[PDB]
Amino acid sequence: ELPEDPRWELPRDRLVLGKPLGEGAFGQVVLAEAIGLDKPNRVTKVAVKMLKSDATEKDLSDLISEMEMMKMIGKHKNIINLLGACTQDGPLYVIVEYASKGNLREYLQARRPPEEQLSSKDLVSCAYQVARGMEYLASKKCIHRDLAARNVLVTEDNVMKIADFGLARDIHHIDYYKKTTNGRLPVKWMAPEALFDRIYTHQSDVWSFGVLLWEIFTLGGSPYPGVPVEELFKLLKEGHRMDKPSNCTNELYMMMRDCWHAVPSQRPTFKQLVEDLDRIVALTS
Ligand SMILES: Cn1cc(-c2cnc3cnn(S(=O)(=O)c4cnc5ccc(Cl)nn45)c3c2)cn1
Repeated sequence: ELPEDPRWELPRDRLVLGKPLGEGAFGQVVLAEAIGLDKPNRVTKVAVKMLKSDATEKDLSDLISEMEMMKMIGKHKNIINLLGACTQDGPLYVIVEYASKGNLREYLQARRPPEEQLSSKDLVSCAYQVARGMEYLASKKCIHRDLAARNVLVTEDNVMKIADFGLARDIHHIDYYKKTTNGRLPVKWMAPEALFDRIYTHQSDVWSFGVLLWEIFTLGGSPYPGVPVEELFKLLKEGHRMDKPSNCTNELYMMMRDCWHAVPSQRPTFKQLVEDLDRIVALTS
């Protein structure tokens, strides 16, 4: 039913399927070992995405689109890269790079003081990598639409990788009240113009990066804790802006505030942010 693509196909018997990964939150995803991706007698830990049992024609369409998006966008150090696929004679498998330390929010929380604590340079370095991944995605004209620490994955070598940048999402079907599996409301990462007017741009992604920065320097803090949807609307209509996190230089809080500029055109680009974080890293102890 699915067209062959020898650029990416891997025979099913090269994939030893392992434990479920996301508890279901991010689609049907399992750890797996791939024999001879590159090198034919080496195994590589990878993550594999497939369709659930009760999956519609629309569900299959979506997974294909995401795979094809990964094909077009090309490779970068700081994004989750496509590695291969099994599309013939069985269920669609999309093989992607595996991030053994989980998402950036959990990785930060697991390293709060009362597992080793992260230095100031480590935290600014985390932000630089995430902005590098976003700079690359933007240069390829990709808009994430849901950039947050929960969608940054951390590899065994502490490499930050943006995840889920290729998902198919009908923005006019978002459940504003729907909560993450952690209990937070994704609307708290959306730029006002995206939330109120359904207008998604590279500039709204930069707003979301500002919130992500706030997550880094609170070591996994929760934005607007206790604030339900309707009151978030009020706070944004009134121009509310989160407070400076403790142990956060005034410079890095100005970056946050600059990302949260009321006027989208006045926010910095990811290209700008990368240049600035690069400089700030070189100057952090
Ligand atoms: C399609 N795709 C799947 C992975 C992938 C790679 N390595 C791991 C390790 N754990 N998990 S995870 O439990 O499912 C999880 C925890 N937080 C998140 C946020 C976003 C996503 Cl996609 N998954 N996730 C992984 C998922 C990359 N691309």
